[PDB]
Amino acid sequence: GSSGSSGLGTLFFSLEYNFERKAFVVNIKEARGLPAMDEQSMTSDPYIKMTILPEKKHKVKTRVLRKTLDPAFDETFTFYGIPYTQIQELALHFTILSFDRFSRDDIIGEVLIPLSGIELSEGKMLMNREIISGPSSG
Repeated sequence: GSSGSSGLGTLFFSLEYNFERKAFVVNIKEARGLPAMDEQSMTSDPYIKMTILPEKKHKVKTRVLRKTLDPAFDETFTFYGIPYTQIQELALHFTILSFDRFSRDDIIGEVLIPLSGIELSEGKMLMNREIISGPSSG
């Protein structure tokens, strides 16, 4: 058992659709307030995992920073085939894990952003999400 543990920073990102080429673009900004994992210099190499839900096909992840509770990947992935109209049936699953050799899977938190309703038509929009202990009563 346990009780007491603050952290789970935030996750910044901006969705974008290559309307020109009718394509999807999921840019992953940076994450602030990342809880340290390594017990060396009070730091870690966290990384946000990208996934196009539900499909979950197009699987991509953002570069794995090196020692930084506030890494900035500001990555971007393109995708073609999306009829756009399906965007409302998509969802970017941002998993805030923590990599540190020895194959370590420490999901700091789980983030989800259902494009179901979102309007990218206008253009690119900035969005943020809070990192908590899974989507369980919150």
